Amino acid sequence: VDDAINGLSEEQRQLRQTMAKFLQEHLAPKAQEIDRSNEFKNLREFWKQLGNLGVLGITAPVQYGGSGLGYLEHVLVMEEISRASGAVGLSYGAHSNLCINQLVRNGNEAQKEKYLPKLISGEYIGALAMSEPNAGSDVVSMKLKAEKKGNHYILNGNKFWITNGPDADVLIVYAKTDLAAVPASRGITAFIVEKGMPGFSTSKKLDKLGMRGSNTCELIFEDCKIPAANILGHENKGVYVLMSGLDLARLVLAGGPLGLMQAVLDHTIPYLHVREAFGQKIGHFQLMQGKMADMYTRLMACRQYVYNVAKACDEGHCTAKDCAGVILYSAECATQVALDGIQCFGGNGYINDFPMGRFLRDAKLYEIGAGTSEVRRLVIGRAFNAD
Amino acid sequence: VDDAINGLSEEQRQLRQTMAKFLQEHLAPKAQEIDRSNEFKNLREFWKQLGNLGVLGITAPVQYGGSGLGYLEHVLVMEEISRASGAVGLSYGAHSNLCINQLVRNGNEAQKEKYLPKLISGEYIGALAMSEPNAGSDVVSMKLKAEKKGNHYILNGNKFWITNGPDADVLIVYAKTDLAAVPASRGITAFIVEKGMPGFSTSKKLDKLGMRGSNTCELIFEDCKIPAANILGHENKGVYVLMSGLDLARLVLAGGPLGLMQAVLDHTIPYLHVREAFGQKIGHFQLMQGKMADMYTRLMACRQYVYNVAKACDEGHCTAKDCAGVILYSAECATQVALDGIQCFGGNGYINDFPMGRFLRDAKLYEIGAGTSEVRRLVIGRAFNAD
Amino acid sequence: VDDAINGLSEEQRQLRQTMAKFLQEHLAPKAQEIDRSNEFKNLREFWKQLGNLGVLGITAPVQYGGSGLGYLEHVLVMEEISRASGAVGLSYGAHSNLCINQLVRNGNEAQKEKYLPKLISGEYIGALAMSEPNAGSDVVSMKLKAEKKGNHYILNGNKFWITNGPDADVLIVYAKTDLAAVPASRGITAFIVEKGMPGFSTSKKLDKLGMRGSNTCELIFEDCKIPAANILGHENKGVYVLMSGLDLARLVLAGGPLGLMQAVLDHTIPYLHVREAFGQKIGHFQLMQGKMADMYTRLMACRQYVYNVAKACDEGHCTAKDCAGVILYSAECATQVALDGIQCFGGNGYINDFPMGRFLRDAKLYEIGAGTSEVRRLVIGRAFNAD
Amino acid sequence: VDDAINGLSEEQRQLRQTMAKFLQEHLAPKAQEIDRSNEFKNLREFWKQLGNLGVLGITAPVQYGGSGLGYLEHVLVMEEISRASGAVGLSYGAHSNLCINQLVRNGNEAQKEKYLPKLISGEYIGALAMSEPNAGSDVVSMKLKAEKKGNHYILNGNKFWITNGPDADVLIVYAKTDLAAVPASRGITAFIVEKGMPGFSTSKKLDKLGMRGSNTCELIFEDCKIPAANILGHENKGVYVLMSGLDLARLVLAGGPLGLMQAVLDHTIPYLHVREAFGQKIGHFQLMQGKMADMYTRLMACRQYVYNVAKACDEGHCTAKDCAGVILYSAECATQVALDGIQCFGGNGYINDFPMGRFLRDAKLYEIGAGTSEVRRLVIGRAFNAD
Ligand SMILES: CCCC(=O)SCCNC(=O)CCNC(=O)[C@H](O)C(C)(C)COP(=O)(O)OP(=O)(O)OC[C@H]1O[C@@H](n2cnc3c(N)ncnc32)[C@H](O)[C@@H]1OP(=O)(O)O
Ligand SMILES: CCCC(=O)SCCNC(=O)CCNC(=O)[C@H](O)C(C)(C)COP(=O)(O)OP(=O)(O)OC[C@H]1O[C@@H](n2cnc3c(N)ncnc32)[C@H](O)[C@@H]1OP(=O)(O)O
Ligand SMILES: CCCC(=O)SCCNC(=O)CCNC(=O)[C@H](O)C(C)(C)COP(=O)(O)OP(=O)(O)OC[C@H]1O[C@@H](n2cnc3c(N)ncnc32)[C@H](O)[C@@H]1OP(=O)(O)O
Ligand SMILES: CCCC(=O)SCCNC(=O)CCNC(=O)[C@H](O)C(C)(C)COP(=O)(O)OP(=O)(O)OC[C@H]1O[C@@H](n2cnc3c(N)ncnc32)[C@H](O)[C@@H]1OP(=O)(O)O
Ligand SMILES: Cc1cc2nc3c(=O)[nH]c(=O)nc-3n(C[C@H](O)[C@H](O)[C@H](O)COP(=O)(O)OP(=O)(O)OC[C@H]3O[C@@H](n4cnc5c(N)ncnc54)[C@H](O)[C@@H]3O)c2cc1C
Ligand SMILES: Cc1cc2nc3c(=O)[nH]c(=O)nc-3n(C[C@H](O)[C@H](O)[C@H](O)COP(=O)(O)OP(=O)(O)OC[C@H]3O[C@@H](n4cnc5c(N)ncnc54)[C@H](O)[C@@H]3O)c2cc1C
Ligand SMILES: Cc1cc2nc3c(=O)[nH]c(=O)nc-3n(C[C@H](O)[C@H](O)[C@H](O)COP(=O)(O)OP(=O)(O)OC[C@H]3O[C@@H](n4cnc5c(N)ncnc54)[C@H](O)[C@@H]3O)c2cc1C
Ligand SMILES: Cc1cc2nc3c(=O)[nH]c(=O)nc-3n(C[C@H](O)[C@H](O)[C@H](O)COP(=O)(O)OP(=O)(O)OC[C@H]3O[C@@H](n4cnc5c(N)ncnc54)[C@H](O)[C@@H]3O)c2cc1C
Repeated sequence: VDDAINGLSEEQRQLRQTMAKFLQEHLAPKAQEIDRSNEFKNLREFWKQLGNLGVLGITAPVQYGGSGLGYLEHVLVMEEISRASGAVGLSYGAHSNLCINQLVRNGNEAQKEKYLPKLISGEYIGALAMSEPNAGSDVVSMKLKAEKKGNHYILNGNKFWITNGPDADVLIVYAKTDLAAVPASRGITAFIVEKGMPGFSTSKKLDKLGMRGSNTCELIFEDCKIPAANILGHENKGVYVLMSGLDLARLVLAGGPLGLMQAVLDHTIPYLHVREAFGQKIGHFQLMQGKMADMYTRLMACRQYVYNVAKACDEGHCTAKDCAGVILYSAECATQVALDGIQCFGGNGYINDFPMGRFLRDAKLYEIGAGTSEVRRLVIGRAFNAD
Repeated sequence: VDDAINGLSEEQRQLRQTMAKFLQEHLAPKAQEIDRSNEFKNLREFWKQLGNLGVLGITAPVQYGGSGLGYLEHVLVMEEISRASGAVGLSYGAHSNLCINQLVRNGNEAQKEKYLPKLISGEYIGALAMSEPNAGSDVVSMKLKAEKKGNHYILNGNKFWITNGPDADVLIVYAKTDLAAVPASRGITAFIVEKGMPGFSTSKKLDKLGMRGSNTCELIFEDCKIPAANILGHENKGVYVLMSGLDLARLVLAGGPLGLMQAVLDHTIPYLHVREAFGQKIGHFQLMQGKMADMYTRLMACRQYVYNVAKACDEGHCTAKDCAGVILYSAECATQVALDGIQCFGGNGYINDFPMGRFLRDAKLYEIGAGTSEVRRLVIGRAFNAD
Repeated sequence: VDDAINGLSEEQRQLRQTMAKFLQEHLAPKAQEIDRSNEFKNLREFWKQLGNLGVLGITAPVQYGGSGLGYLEHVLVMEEISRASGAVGLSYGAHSNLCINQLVRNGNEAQKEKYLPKLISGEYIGALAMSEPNAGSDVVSMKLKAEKKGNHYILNGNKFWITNGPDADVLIVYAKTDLAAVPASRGITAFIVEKGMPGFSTSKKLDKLGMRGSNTCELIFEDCKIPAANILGHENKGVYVLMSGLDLARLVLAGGPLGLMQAVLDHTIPYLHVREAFGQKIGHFQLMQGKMADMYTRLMACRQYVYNVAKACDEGHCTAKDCAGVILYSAECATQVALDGIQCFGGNGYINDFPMGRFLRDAKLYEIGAGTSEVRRLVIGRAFNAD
Repeated sequence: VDDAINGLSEEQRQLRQTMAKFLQEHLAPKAQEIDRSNEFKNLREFWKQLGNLGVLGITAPVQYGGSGLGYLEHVLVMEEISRASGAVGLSYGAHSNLCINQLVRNGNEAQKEKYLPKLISGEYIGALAMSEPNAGSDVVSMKLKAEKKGNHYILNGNKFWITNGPDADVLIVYAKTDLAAVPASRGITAFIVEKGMPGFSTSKKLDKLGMRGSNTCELIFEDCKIPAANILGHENKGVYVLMSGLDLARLVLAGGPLGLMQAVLDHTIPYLHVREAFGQKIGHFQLMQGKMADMYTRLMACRQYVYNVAKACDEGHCTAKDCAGVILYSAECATQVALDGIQCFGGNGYINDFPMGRFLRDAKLYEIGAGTSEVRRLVIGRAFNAD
């Protein structure tokens, strides 16, 4: 259940229960099979249903069918999706915020009018390309070259860790159009890559430890002709978009660990009351009660932090420090919460028949899949040295 | 510098700024001397000045001279007072909540009219008596007998850990009238004693690790004559006012750890830029940046948690489990933040010349004061065994 | 890559390097295959090769083909095998210790001569059957009962969480022979069960999150006619045999967490010296150096702890508190070190191509295997309450 | 009571028993006056008593007045020290390890007969001086210049945080003779200072937060006069001289927090078995049992590590990395163990009538003093990156 402590007003609490019911009747009985087979056969249908329900494009303005609400609604929807299935949560985050937000913020009129109608309804899949095989944290050191020949850009390089790679029809890929600039950041430029262009291909899916079901593969570029009209933002100014969007991406993806540990508690609490030992329920022992108290306090603290930070950005007060800090704290707490939940189940929590094993593997992604904790602490640290 | 992310009204921000301005001029410079001498000669004058500001009865009705504000503003004032001096913060918390807030919720009209105006204007100091030398956590096992004869109650016994003891003019003392009743909880009765009654003798102050300046002494009752009109709550059913006061005292007291963390951050963050090591400022090292990130994230998470829980209580969504959780989390995080703040200073954090040593000793009280930390875990755990 | 701080003798150092060169060509290159297939195809061949080396009966007397060494050599061999493959290490320990030690400490002159030769030689595999589906930590509440049908014992019930179930040829099973005794412990009795006896069978191998490749199943007893000569210990004396072996299995299995915490460091340190970020190797950053230092200090502390506690048990002074404390501390520290070790690889540590995920999944077992992290603290606390 | 599990021989156990029976009724019964007044009335008498037993020369041979034992006996006797009274615990380490052994290991025959026969016999007090206000972490960036005018060096500058300052008769002061050399390590040179030299003076003693009783003040050098024969080591080659005693310091001072943990355990275990709450002793609750288990496991883990490293050091194998790791882990564990011990006492652990707060304030020294944890982590990182 949930409490009104989060300060959720009208049209926000009803959406929570609606998403809960939808994911419990559709997504909840399928998370196990998704994690087992490492694939999601019902991906297109699920995306169509999400587009019809109006959760896709939640942050997009009301011009092409978006909802036009704040980030808090997106945060709670991401939290509920991660609570239902952690693997689908990363894909939803990459689709709704990693791609759509860059299109609605820096995309021009003709640009967003072409892709968003086919992206909000759930037809196209929105992927993002930043990291590279030789640049995980140092995103500004990318080697993807983009030479200019008239009104066409020829990209020749490779990407890695691309969420929803082979399924994405439109991909926001950052390319370094100028490798001779004095600042390394001034050379990168964002381009809208579309499926079906000559010279574009994708590799096989990666076999990850967790998040099994979210497709991820290597991107290959070989003489790919990118039109000049597909540029995002301005030329040689791609850093002012990537750096400004990565904060919102870390902010929205912070709801992931929230829903993960929420599901952890929702699975742990009834088990501690049903399972009995030493003549009584195991949930009455002081150690189990202390663990429950710690997990509940950590979950509530992280949820309130994320919600209060999301409410600030809805009013126009965005900071790079807080967006990284909230997701760092949420992931670092959700890891320990999942460990304690696996511990509370005992031997039964060690087999893959229970979803407790998936919660730990999924919680580890938010520490390395959305920037490492070291980079987050560095971003927070540099925020104080600038005063 | 506090951020607007906390989600406060403009009047609340103005009140916070006014408190910061008032305490910086009158309490912040002499904060170290109060800890060094364990005495506050200007206690009654500072209490009168606070009464002129209306912060003493900030949760009391306006008809008694109070401000009539909610618990959120009370937590704000607590955090602001604890930001300058932790001992004065604890004293204000024991005065405004344990005595003033208790009478407005369970006292009669005459009992309120007699005591509240002087308590709000700073004329009388309030105190609460729950702990005993033989019963610190198990308050139900108190042995203070309160046998009655006619229209007077004959109290006989001693109580320990009484905050603001020697300086309090009106005290709320919980006593046990019927010790032979089968229900151990249904035998307590709250009495409102005052200075001047024959038999009410206070002991000397107690020298403690922190919170120096708060007068704590042992109360001694030897055949005292308490009139039948100074009864708080109902006769032989004082357990309900005792737990109602206990559930709300942990919420307003959470500002103490918040204020201490704010103080240690406002002392550390500037200090890391006016200190040189290896030819550079110590604030530029990645380990110090990680320490700053951890401290800032913990402070922000605890503050948002406490604020969202306090705002929920203003609309009738009160819960003892949430209050115990927030106070436990705030104390546990403030202890670690105070431990880490000393390491940032290096050697300048292990001497009384810097306030970094005082904030650590004061933060330890919140883990053992107003209920033990393990008792909080037990209370939180027992809240799930009834669902 | 180890250091001489352990204080082991020259003979014990030879066994350390002997297994080092053997496991790195026989067990290490196939660890990923065993993990992904969850089936040790060369299980019996590897067991026979280990029996040729004498590491199976390393704690057995030299009369039955053993080695005659102490518990420290067994602990170091277990640590090395767990470093090579944590899944195979658990099976090796649960066979060697939990069979040979239980047989030599409580078996008569005939039972030792009958089973120990082929058990040490590797032809017979051993296992311990104490846990139940309804009793993991509360082993005294077992439901398996035995009834005397003349000079025979008809065992009825089921056993769960047995390592090497379908592979063990000789199994030690505890069965309650009396239920009318006032103490519940006075009814438990130990029996020797061979493979292929009428009424003995295995249901199916279960799948676990970690320790993949170690065969675990459910034991089913359907009117099993165990002879009276197969009783281990004495009549109605199984708990004294069980608790004696329970204290020794915790010390021997402590090398598992030690092995995993050594392997994560042996795989992490050479990785930070290769990958470069921001123009330099990631190993030169302070945030990585601090984590490496913490992991190394934790590993060394746990290793010295286990090695010093092991030496005390060979002299003739063993305690149940230390045996639980060492395994609890080792499991917790190994889990916390693997958590950082996966993060040190960045995105590469989240895929199955690297054994970091396997090391993490195998580390969680020792917190919920061979006892429970909660019950160990209870056993430790009950030691002080008895003094 | 300590057990033989630590790995001590018969002579070492007898030495531990002698220290336990000698420190009582002489030291410990007066650690509360030393803590309250920050003054040792019979410091010189206690030092003379220690000199009669030979603990001051535990590492020095019998030729000069010591006992001729190894560093294991030193780290053992420094655990009994600071156990009865943590205040005087730092003075013994600064006298024996920092001054006596520094002259024994890196001294000539002439200097090995003028000061050491006085220091080992307790007639003189020794101390080391390397830190300064501008260099507390960057020891190679000193500012104290040393100009040569023949056969006498004139020291000019200032130093801070010198242990045993106002009472040491022999002080080893490090000064830079060549402030123009490019390598900072090539300009440092060690010197021997004796009380009563012209230009040398001691400032006011510092009122530290904890460890009150171990004198510490500021050294002022104004046109000093030290003969050339008092140079320790070689001129312009004090790099290896400085960073050789700093390693044995970390190795030997690691027993400091071990004694603090032993003291808080010897004070916590009996108190939990005499204090009753809710009709039962507080030591029987599962939370207090878990706290005792964690404290005991941490103490046993930190104790075996330091002892094994000392055993390895007594044979030729020395490493600064392990010497820093053992003391940093010991301090980090002792802080939490003191926090838990104060938590187990509740209200009584806060007043100054109990040594709970004293042991907490004493434990914080080893984390910031004698080398911060960041310096040790950086040293371990540099040692790992060199290979
Ligand atoms: C959730 C699923 C999807 C994912 O997980 S993908 C996450 C992307 N992958 C990652 O690895 C995380 C990326 N991490 C980072 O980029 C780093 O944190 C970091 C510190 C920004 C690296 O930047 P640096 O190389 O050190 O250079 P820099 O900080 O000076 O930035 C270069 C230019 O960025 C600009 N910038 C930085 N923060 C900004 C902001 N909040 N808004 C707008 N612009 C911003 C900055 O002005 C600078 O401009 P210029 O170079 O001076 O002209
Ligand atoms: C400067 C000011 C700061 C300070 O220093 S204040 C220091 C005083 N703070 C303390 O925490 C004292 C210690 N507190 C405690 O020990 C806890 O209260 C503790 C552990 C729950 C008491 O233990 P128990 O004996 O088990 O009590 P219990 O569970 O049986 O009591 C339940 C009875 O209370 C009653 N109750 C009424 N309103 C309540 C309410 N709003 N919340 C909780 N309980 C409430 C509840 O109905 C129940 O009644 P009944 O006896 O079963 O009939
Ligand atoms: C690959 C993994 C390998 C594995 O085998 S894993 C399975 C390990 N299973 C576990 O359950 C471990 C955790 N549980 C335990 O340790 C015990 O079950 C537990 C809960 C502490 C025992 O508590 P209780 O059930 O209440 O029984 P209890 O403590 O009163 O003891 C009953 C009898 O045991 C006896 N006992 C205990 N330690 C002993 C020793 N070292 N030597 C001889 N006898 C010992 C004790 O004297 C008592 O005797 P009695 O009742 O007077 O007949
Ligand atoms: C003898 C008493 C010791 C004490 O009491 S001090 C504890 C707290 N007080 C302090 O002043 C700070 C403690 N020390 C430090 O923090 C470290 O020295 C510090 C400054 C972080 C290390 O950074 P750096 O300045 O770069 O110095 P460094 O490590 O590169 O060393 C410079 C030269 O020392 C040498 N060195 C280092 N460890 C050594 C060893 N175990 N044995 C012999 N020589 C050693 C190193 O070879 C180097 O010499 P070279 O110039 O390359 O020839
Ligand atoms: C108005 C007021 C003001 C106060 N001000 C102060 C102050 O400023 N400073 C101060 O120090 N104190 C103060 N106190 C006292 C403080 O409230 C008590 O110290 C606190 O409740 C704990 O009490 P105790 O340590 O005496 O209980 P104890 O029972 O002695 O607690 C000792 C230990 O027993 C443990 N314990 C008890 N029951 C259980 C259980 N069921 N399970 C597990 N563990 C258990 C506790 O966790 C604790 O660790 C004040 C009290 C009141 C009423
Ligand atoms: C013989 C001797 C006796 C001593 N006695 C005592 C004693 O009695 N009591 C005591 O408290 N201490 C003692 N010390 C420790 C020493 O005095 C410490 O330096 C003390 O804490 C004084 O600190 P400081 O502020 O001068 O230097 P520091 O402790 O180093 O403080 C400076 C700050 O700069 C930061 N900094 C510097 N470089 C880096 C970096 N690379 N990365 C991150 N941060 C960095 C620090 O970590 C630290 O926060 C003793 C040392 C010696 C050698
Ligand atoms: C040879 C052998 C091999 C095994 N191998 C494996 C293996 O590979 N993997 C595996 O998962 N299991 C294995 N087991 C089973 C393992 O022993 C149990 O999983 C474990 O002891 C407890 O788990 P449970 O869920 O069965 O017990 P439960 O008692 O159901 O544990 C549930 C939770 O209740 C808690 N609890 C119980 N009593 C108390 C109390 N008094 N106070 C506080 N908390 C309490 C426990 O701490 C635990 O957190 C093996 C057993 C044997 C005998
Ligand atoms: C849309 C998109 C989706 C992605 N999806 C996934 C996914 O689903 N799963 C996944 O695993 N990955 C994913 N990635 C990749 C992921 O974002 C990167 O792996 C992440 O930024 C960390 O990169 P790295 O580990 O490769 O960097 P690395 O350099 O490998 O990091 C290794 C270590 O180096 C440390 N380090 C680097 N710089 C510093 C510094 N200055 N100070 C201290 N330490 C440092 C890091 O902190 C880290 O601990 C995705 C990337 C994008 C762009």
